Amino acid sequence: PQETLNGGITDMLTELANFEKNVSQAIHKYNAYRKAASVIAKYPHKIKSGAEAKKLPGVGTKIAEKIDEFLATGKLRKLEKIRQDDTSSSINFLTRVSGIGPSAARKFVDEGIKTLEDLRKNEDKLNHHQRIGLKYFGDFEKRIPREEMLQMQDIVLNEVKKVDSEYIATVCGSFRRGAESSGDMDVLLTHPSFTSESQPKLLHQVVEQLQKVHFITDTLSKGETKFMGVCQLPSKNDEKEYPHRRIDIRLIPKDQYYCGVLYFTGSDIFNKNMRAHALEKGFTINEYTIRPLGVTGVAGEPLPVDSEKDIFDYIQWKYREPKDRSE
DNA sequence: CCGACTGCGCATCAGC
DNA sequence: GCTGATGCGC
DNA sequence: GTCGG
Ligand SMILES: Nc1ncnc2c1ncn2[C@H]1C[C@H](O)[C@@H](COP(=O)(O)OP(=O)(O)C(Cl)(Cl)P(=O)(O)O)O1
Ligand SMILES: [Mg+2]
Ligand code: NA
Ligand code: NA
Ligand code: NA
Repeated sequence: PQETLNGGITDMLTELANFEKNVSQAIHKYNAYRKAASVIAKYPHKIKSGAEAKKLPGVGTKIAEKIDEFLATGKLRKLEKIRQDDTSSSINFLTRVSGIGPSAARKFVDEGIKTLEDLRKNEDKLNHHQRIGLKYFGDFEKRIPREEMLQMQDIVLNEVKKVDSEYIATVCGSFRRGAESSGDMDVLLTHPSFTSESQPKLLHQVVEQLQKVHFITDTLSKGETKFMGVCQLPSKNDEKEYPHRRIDIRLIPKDQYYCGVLYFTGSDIFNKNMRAHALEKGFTINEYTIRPLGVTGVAGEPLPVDSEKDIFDYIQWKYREPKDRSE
């Protein structure tokens, strides 16, 4: 695991993953490419043959021969064809706009709309999310210094307590994994009257306060238990203005905080691997519970697990501190 | 051969 | 008006 | 695409 050790191969595989997910709409081939890329990135030798990478789990016949052509030529003809393709590469660029998924991108590129500027000229064709994602295209691709994360944590934690002092609020994602910067802010919220009982306005009246102090600036999706939006650091003096940042708030049964904070921590590829091999041991994890798989695919009742892990040694795994879960 | 593949809330689409 | 499906991004 | 029934 030393980045440049096989970065060429994993670059190519990540670039293929993206083409599959954005252009072919083959979310399974995408996941397969992402899994081959990940395992190879952890592998502690430099691959010199597709047959050597083939021994790894998740590398198969087709990827092995893509490794050989890459090794032998420096290039992948499929990739270089794909990158040169004005329709494929437009669709790929469009999906970088929050809210423009792969189906939207195709529909836009089909009707001639290929650039951000094409998009601005056609805002009637855009739902609410897409205009916001287009409004803030550059900002949403910037990183958030951990120091700005902490200032965002102050505002969130301050304004949350102002509403109701038995709210707990927990900033998860890469932040809680110690990351020196983050892509967005992930806030986990629990309140004692949300368990198996309930009154469901707990999220709304927290969003509203954060809007009232002008921290939250836009709304991408808002529900009973999940808010997705935009939020900005207040600025001072004649300062440059901070960028607009993506924030999600997720409100979990307090009874199920542990599964919630594990999922939201996560990382995302780490969750995919932990759940996948929770399956191998006949358990299923989600943000809520951990359940056994009975004779075949059961659930019925889960245990209200009491510890910050146990989730973790139920699946015969040695505890990975959040620093060690960006994997 | 063939199907499973990590898991899910909200917005919007499809349809009655 | 409703229910149920799909796209989308966690 | 890969893996396993
Ligand atoms: N497909 C998924 N499956 C399971 N869990 C997921 C998935 N996607 C997201 N999560 C969980 C896990 C994920 O950790 C959490 C927050 O999602 P972010 O997209 O913000 O992930 P991140 O780690 O914060 C990041 Cl490295 Cl992208 P940053 O934006 O900080 O740079 O939601
Ligand atoms: Mg994050
Ligand atoms: Na193998
Ligand atoms: Na997008
Ligand atoms: Na997020």
